[PDB]
Amino acid sequence: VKCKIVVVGDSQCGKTALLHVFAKDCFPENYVPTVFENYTASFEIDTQRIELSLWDTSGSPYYDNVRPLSYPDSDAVLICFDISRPETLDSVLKKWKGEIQEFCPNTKMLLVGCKSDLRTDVSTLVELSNHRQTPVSYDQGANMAKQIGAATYIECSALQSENSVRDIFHVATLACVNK
Ligand SMILES: Nc1nc2c(ncn2[C@@H]2O[C@H](COP(=O)(O)OP(=O)(O)OP(=O)(O)O)[C@@H](O)[C@H]2O)c(=O)[nH]1
Ligand SMILES: [Mg+2]
Repeated sequence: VKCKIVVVGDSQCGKTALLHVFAKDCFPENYVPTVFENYTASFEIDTQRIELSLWDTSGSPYYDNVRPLSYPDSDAVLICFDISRPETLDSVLKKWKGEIQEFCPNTKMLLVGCKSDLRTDVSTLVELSNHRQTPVSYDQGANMAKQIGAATYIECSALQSENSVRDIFHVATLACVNK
């Protein structure tokens, strides 16, 4: 019936677009750095009505001081990274895991790779090669999920696949109700 899900990850990794496509099927036209947002409503998940409380947060270190205020009583935490920026994956390991482990010790964390569509975007690929990098590979992400002890690994593209975004929240809900 009710599940609280909080989304965290580095700035610009895709959190807000992920949440807006799910909650309104509306991809955000312009980018605005997030501080906090909450959207609480009844969603039809397959059949069953489930009341989700969705929390958006800041990826910026400058809000580290208040970010944890959103964590109490979370049923699932979606730790997100940007598939087009491998440094955001390192953050899941060096910062996000520790922060969730410290404030939501008993919560299920899902590792969510965002912007999967950028894996085939030439501009992205050229800029990454110029720094001797490639996008995070599927296997790289999955390996990071085992590394941090995440309940699962999943990927999406809020920009190009509404279904991929639906799948994120369906699995996050599953994580919630399985307890
Ligand atoms: N190609 C692509 N770009 C995306 C996708 N999702 C988001 N973006 C873009 O990446 C930028 C950041 O997306 P947001 O969802 O606002 O980032 P955030 O993680 O919410 O950022 P903070 O609020 O600063 O933590 C925006 O310009 C988006 O339009 C995606 O699935 N594909
Ligand atoms: Mg945001």
